[PDB]
Amino acid sequence: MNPPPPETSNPNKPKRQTNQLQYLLRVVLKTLWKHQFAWPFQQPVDAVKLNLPDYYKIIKTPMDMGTIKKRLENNYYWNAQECIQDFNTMFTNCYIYNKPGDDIVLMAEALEKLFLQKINELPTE
Ligand SMILES: O=c1[nH]c(-c2ccccc2F)cs1
Repeated sequence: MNPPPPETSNPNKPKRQTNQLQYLLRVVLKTLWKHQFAWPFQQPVDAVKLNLPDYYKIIKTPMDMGTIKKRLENNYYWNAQECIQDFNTMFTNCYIYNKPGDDIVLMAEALEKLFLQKINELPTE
């Protein structure tokens, strides 16, 4: 069974646009999205479709790149660090729900490396 997906808007949360957040969407997210290992992470985990009935018994703060993309598009974040935290949550969730060496973990490991390469240097404000 699936919980509601994470919010992509929140009217009482303040919005912001920064050069770094623009970069996270245009360069970081959009490039990672095209990687051959991106597909499992392009939408929230569907526990019914993927037959993972224990997924949300284990993962209590789900995150995916579809959600991140919508958050960036809606200027949901206050700063780049907040967005980076969502990417890190996504990767960590994968390591938590699975085990070292699993195919899905190998995919997350590769994406995390590419992610770190890309956020090593961000534009200046
Ligand atoms: O920890 C995660 N597993 C998956 C997944 C698992 C089985 C089949 C397809 C998937 F996207 C996405 S994230």
